[PDB]
Amino acid sequence: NIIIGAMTALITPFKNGKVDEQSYARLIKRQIENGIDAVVPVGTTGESATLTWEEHRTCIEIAVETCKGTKVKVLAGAGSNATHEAVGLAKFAKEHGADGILSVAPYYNKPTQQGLYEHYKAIAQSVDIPVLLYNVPGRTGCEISTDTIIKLFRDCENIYGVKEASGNIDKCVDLLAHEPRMMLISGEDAINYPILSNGGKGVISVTSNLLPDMISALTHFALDENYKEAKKINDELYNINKILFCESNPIPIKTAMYLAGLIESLEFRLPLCSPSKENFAKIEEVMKKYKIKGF
Amino acid sequence: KNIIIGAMTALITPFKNGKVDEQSYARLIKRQIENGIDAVVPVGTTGESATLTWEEHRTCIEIAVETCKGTKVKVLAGAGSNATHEAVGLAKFAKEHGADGILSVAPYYNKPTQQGLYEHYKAIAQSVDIPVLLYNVPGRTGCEISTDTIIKLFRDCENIYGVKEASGNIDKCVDLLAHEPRMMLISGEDAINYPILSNGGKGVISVTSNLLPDMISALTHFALDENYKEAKKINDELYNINKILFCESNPIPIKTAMYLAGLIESLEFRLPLCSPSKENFAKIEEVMKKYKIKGF
Ligand SMILES: N[C@@H](CCCC[NH3+])C(=O)O
Ligand SMILES: N[C@@H](CCCC[NH3+])C(=O)O
Repeated sequence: NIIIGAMTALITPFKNGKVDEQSYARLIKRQIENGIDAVVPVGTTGESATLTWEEHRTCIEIAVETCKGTKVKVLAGAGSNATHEAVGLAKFAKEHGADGILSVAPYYNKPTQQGLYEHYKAIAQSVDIPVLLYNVPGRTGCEISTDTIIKLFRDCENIYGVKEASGNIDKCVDLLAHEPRMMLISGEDAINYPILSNGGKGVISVTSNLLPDMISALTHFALDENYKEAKKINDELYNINKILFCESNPIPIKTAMYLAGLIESLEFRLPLCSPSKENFAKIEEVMKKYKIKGF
Repeated sequence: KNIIIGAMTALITPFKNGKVDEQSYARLIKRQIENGIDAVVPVGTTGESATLTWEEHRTCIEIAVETCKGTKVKVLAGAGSNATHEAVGLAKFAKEHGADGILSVAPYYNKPTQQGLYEHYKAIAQSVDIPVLLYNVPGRTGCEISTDTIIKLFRDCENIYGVKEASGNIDKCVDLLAHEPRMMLISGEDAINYPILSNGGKGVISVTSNLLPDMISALTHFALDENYKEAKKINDELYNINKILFCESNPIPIKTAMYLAGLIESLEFRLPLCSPSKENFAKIEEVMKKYKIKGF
């Protein structure tokens, strides 16, 4: 009982300080129409930290209602540095039609490996839908060790894999060599193919917000072991994959979506803000080299 | 500039049956007041601010301002958040409820840019009229408030008067005070309290002061009196306990020490925080033996 394939960490477009819910549904439809397998509402790319609870819940509802009749699954962003908050988000996502949940490792409080095990066990025991771990130590300040990830996969029936955003291909080999039954998901666009070629079964992408057809083609070429095609797209996408992180995600990707005319206003919620005027031109310069799909 | 300096304690938040033990909390603050502590920091990183509800976060601030009232011990209320609107709400509550100042941690997880950090703290400083002390701890937040950003906020905002550094970078400490000697650098790292104070730091926000407030206060006050021989001596004596209090993630070791010292009733954390390992439980207990722990 898995959620795999090409997935998009959806941005959360704002307009006049409010979630633009019409653009939000429209962007998800654009993902559905270009071969995306799942959408991740209210992730790191979705500015989950500055959204209220009612906005976090609304973006989940818009994702589930848009994907009805489609196979874009909804891996609802339900992570938190407080276990009771993460259990509450997991319980909401289940009761409102989400196919699974993405649960980021607790940030700022830096739990121990024992605490991470108990944190995700409480989340996994509160629902009966798949739970995908999310490891990003550069943002959280903590690391879910390989041993902890493997234990959670084997002890909790709904925990089926991990979204790795650590730039450590050695750990990816370590995970699948010792536990080949888990679903390793790439959370780093620049190394999507190396993660997929070693046995990864999907991506949760930032670049797919701008180029969903290319991320989708890459992931599915890799899943069919057509590595000559999968690597080609991964190499061609490297420049945009790196320039989308010249500043902290999701500042560059939202700037690109605005430059592509896909969102109406380049609005962030503080402490996030607009990029520099130099980076504004660099992102626009890199975008001119790629085929950006419309609506 | 209105300042809050000296020896300060990042108060732990004791729980009992899943609720904040408020009688124990006010008793811990009195013990801090009675051992020469100049200010208390409610609901910091040590106070498990991430797992406290909004009502519990507000309650601990209220208890701190009430326990310290009638004394010169100030309340530097923890009011940080990775959401600017959340941090502004916390700053406004602390103001309207008697806090002398606020401690505002750098936004975690979302990693704001240097421009975003400036606008974040500018909005906080303009929302309140009490002193604002920045809090830099890159190992926990994933971002760093650069020296240039800290100095800009200090010079552009009336209420921004310094920073709590928890970065293990004494080079940065020299950088701050060499270019802006009027700021109040506060040590957020117990093991290097004296080196920060000897270069011009004006106080500490301590984890070890929960267990040994008399020693942290004496250390800070020796340094402020330029008695660097006695300040370093205590800093050296405290090195073993200062490091064992971080053998696991704060506040797991300090709460274990407070429990082992009989200062709190139950060794209760709120998930994802939990009790330390068996070996670390013994290591903390062994290091505690070499120190005189004050009672109530
Ligand atoms: N500052 C809080 C807000 C959570 C709102 C719901 N995602 C956090 O990032 O954990
Ligand atoms: N867990 C969230 C919400 C905290 C709310 C105030 N205690 C955070 O760390 O920001």
